Amino acid sequence: DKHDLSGFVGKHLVYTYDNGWNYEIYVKNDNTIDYRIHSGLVGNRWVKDQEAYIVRVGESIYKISWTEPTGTDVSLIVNLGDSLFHGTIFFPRWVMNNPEPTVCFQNDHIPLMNSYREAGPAYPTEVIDEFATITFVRDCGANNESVIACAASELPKNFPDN
Repeated sequence: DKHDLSGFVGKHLVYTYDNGWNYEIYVKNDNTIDYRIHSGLVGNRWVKDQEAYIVRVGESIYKISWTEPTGTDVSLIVNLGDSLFHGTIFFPRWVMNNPEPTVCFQNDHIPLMNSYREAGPAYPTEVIDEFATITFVRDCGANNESVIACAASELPKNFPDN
């Protein structure tokens, strides 16, 4: 059944892009995620309660897609059976130009982001398209507010320490 997000809702995942960029996702429910970026262009950025379109595309392969307040588009592939992760991120020109002003707990700064989104140049878009190694998987149940509750810099040095 393609409409059964059963095996994916509650998923907490750590994974490293072929470019070295390190990222972490928590699938909060059938339309919501939390995430926390640990390194790369926008390292330390993190985000609770991002509306996402979440679907099943294979027995155990799921897709998540969403749009940011910054103008960024994301579409991710998590293959749980084969342990394969694929991410495409379309960033606006100004994020590439100035990544450091997207770096924050976004929830405190959503009108700031909308501001940058209409000033710095939208275009041309940077497509960053990349495979990642899933470094950790876990299930944490639905609506769990405490999976992603601080910045990555606040975590043990270590993280994971499970």
